[PDB]
Amino acid sequence: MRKIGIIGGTFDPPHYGHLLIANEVYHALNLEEVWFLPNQIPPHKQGRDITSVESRLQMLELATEAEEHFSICLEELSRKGPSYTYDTMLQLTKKYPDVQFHFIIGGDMVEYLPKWYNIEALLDLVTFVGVARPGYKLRTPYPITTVEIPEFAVSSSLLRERYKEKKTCKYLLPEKVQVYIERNGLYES
Amino acid sequence: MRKIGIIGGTFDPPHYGHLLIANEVYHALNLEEVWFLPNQIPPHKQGRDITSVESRLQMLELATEAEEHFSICLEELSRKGPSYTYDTMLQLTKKYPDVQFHFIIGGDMVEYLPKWYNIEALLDLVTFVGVARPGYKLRTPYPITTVEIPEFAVSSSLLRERYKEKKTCKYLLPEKVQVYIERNGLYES
Ligand SMILES: O=C(O)c1ccc[n+]([C@@H]2O[C@H](COP(=O)([O-])O)[C@@H](O)[C@H]2O)c1
Ligand SMILES: [Mg+2]
Ligand SMILES: [Mg+2]
Repeated sequence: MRKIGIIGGTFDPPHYGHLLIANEVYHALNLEEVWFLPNQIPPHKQGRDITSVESRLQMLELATEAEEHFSICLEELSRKGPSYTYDTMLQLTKKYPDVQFHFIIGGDMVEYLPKWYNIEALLDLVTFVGVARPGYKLRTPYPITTVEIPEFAVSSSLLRERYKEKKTCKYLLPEKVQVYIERNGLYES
Repeated sequence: MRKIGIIGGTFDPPHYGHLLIANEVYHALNLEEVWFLPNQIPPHKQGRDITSVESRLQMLELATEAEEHFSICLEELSRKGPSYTYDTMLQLTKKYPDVQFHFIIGGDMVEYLPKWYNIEALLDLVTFVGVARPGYKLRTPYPITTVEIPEFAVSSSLLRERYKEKKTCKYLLPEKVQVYIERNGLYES
């Protein structure tokens, strides 16, 4: 069974925290590759001006085009939302029976796991990987592999606020992506 | 009074943690510049496999060129050995009495300020800026400015360890600095 890591999120926008995490785990547990899985736009969000899935995908290709081992997984975008990880992993496990999936999660998300949908049944479908700062320890009743990393506390939401507020975004996300964001007016048009 | 930031460290090697913090604080508190204050090495350690003050400055030069607002301060390097921040700031407070420096530190260090040599006298020479990830609160007995930043937990010590064990260093520090390290064979000596 080949080992593949998957990092899910809105990727609105994708950033160095996503890349760093992927790289870190890729090497730490020696994975064949890491797939970036964008989730579907959940209901009741089109009430303001929201980034289309199309742009999130373009920014995601910009961010990962330089890595052969980083791919985009459209499984969740191929269906309606919200995107429950359990439903998703159930389809990916059926599509790739020879793969052991490692679902990568940021240390700050670990506590929220008991609230995920069918998380216990989801535990049979994959192996969770919680990422944490060197020396810190993730707490959870669930079996989870930990990978210590120079964790980068950047997120898509903070980047959205920064752009809306004409704040700095230096070092926060790939250059080819900030270009795409300004050229197209995202979060600050 | 012009506001100036100071970031101290071995810068052995300088990395993205340093640059991210500088830019974040430079903006958050509207500073005119940020100065990188490298530590002087103990006199008796200039062989085995320890980087020279020489190799450190060139690396730091690489990491800061393209930033007009980032410059190197050599005040501590003008002494035969390591000297306390209090002694260094007291000297700078005098050479530039028209400046109110902002000594910047990682949030995880704030806890130990009480053990700093002359911490008390020092607190009246500079204004401390504790850096913190969003959410995390900075617990301290002192009247310190806190700036919320998407913290990057990379350190020189973690990097020196990565190169020694041929591990990945991606996204952790500038390419110009990485090129220099591998070519001159530092750490991986
Ligand atoms: O399955 C769930 O009920 C569930 C609830 C919250 C978050 N997640 C997972 O968390 C991943 C990244 O975090 P987030 O907050 O963008 O959803 C996302 O891709 C989902 O797979 C999953
Ligand atoms: Mg700016
Ligand atoms: Mg590698």
